[PDB]
Amino acid sequence: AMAEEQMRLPSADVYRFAEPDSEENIIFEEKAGIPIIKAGTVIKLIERLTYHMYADPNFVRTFLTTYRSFCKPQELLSLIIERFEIPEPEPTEADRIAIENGDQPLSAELKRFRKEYIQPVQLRVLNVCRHWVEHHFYDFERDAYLLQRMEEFIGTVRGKAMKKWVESITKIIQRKKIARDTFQSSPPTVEWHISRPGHIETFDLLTLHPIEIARQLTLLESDLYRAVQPSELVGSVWTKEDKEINSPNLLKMIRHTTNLTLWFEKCIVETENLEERVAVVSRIIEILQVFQELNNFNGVLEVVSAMNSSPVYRLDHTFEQIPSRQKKILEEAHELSEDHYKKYLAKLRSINPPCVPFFGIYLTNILKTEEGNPEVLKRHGKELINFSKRRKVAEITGEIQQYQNQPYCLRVESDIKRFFENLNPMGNSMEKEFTDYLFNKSLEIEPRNPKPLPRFPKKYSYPLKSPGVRPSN
Ligand SMILES: Cc1nc(N[C@H](C)c2cccc(C(F)F)c2F)c2cn(N3CCOCC3)c(=O)c(-c3ccc(C#N)nc3)c2n1
Repeated sequence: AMAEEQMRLPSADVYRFAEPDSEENIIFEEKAGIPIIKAGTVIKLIERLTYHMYADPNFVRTFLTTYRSFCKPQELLSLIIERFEIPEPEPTEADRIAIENGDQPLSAELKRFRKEYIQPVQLRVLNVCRHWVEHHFYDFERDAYLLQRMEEFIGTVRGKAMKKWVESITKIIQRKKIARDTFQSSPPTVEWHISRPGHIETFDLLTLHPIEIARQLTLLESDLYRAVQPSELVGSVWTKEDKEINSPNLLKMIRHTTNLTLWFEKCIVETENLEERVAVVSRIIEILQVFQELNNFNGVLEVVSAMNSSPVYRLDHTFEQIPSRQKKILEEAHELSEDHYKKYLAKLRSINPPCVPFFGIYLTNILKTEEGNPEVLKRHGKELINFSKRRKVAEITGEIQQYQNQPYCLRVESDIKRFFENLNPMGNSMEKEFTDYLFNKSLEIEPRNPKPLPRFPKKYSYPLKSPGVRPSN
């Protein structure tokens, strides 16, 4: 009987998106509301992306976030244009006869197929096009040819029934192209210490104010967190060949984290004088204290990584001189990470904006999803794209997005921003050469047990006492 349903759809030789659903081309999870697609052929994914029966804004969103893991942007545009071009059924025998007598056909089925299948599918295709240009315009910025195809397609759609949708998409494309270029309170005063405004040559860990290091690193990290698009995290594209094109905001975030962490370690192990090194560790702990004040969890866990690093953690003689109060701040910061970040998560959900979440936990959990789930599922010999796997990755990038609209009430300082944008602790060395050298400096400044502890001369010729972390008026 339902076979009567599929004989009212075009044949497989004139149209590819009306073959019946089977266990070997589409799978769902297990209500009587919209089903959850688990796997399918890219043809079945396109069919359901643009399904006639209902709107599906969650599949549209998830599909357009994750599709580059199984389908090129050029191929996606080709498939949805093909989906759009639906052949009309032949006239019935009686209407055939009438047509060649120059008489009006009834066209009952033809009119129904247009209203109930073609029009809605076509509206679903324009809806996909709009979401695509609104939420993923970078696809069109990276590929001027893709944008040319989209505009010709949209510009040749017929009917006043779809005029509205077309004008809307064209508006969004024009707003996006045009883009080519604050506050409710006052921010607090920019804090200075030994370095004075403009005197950039004197900028260093101990010469800048620790309050203002933490503030400027929080602003720079806020912006880097906010620039990351979910698609930069799908199908591990930041760990593969085209990384710089596909994941540029993510790589900037990872490279800042690497550079700040390694710079902290470098500042520590390259201060060979024990008394001066204690001052460096203690200043980095105060920077952490201000990160916490600002709910910059990213920065907090960057300081934790530095102190937990194989070169730093072994410095028994240094941590021996750190006052109890500073050790406790560092211990409680570490404990954020224990038991799969239980206390970090409780803390994140308990605070009020603004914040910078710890980014590393999302990368860890996307990687475990990528490595622990198969790219494709097999049914009856056929390979189906594992969509549930992409959905799981997209839900984690969903968590990232929750926190990307939280600007800080803090003045920028351009020279300090520049100073931290320009961190290059590794020099022209690669990462393993640098970490090996840091460990070997550690051994030199604090040798392993049997050998006793040499003295080393002072390198800093300015006062090492900290101005503290009260902003004071
Ligand atoms: C309270 C605390 N703080 C740590 N680091 C902070 C930032 C820290 C680092 C450096 C100095 C201090 C100082 F203030 F003493 C710190 F608090 C910890 C670091 N690590 N490692 C993690 C991987 O890399 C090597 C070090 C640990 O295993 C544990 C640990 C050990 C045993 C148990 C049990 N049962 N639970 C946790 C830590 N526990």
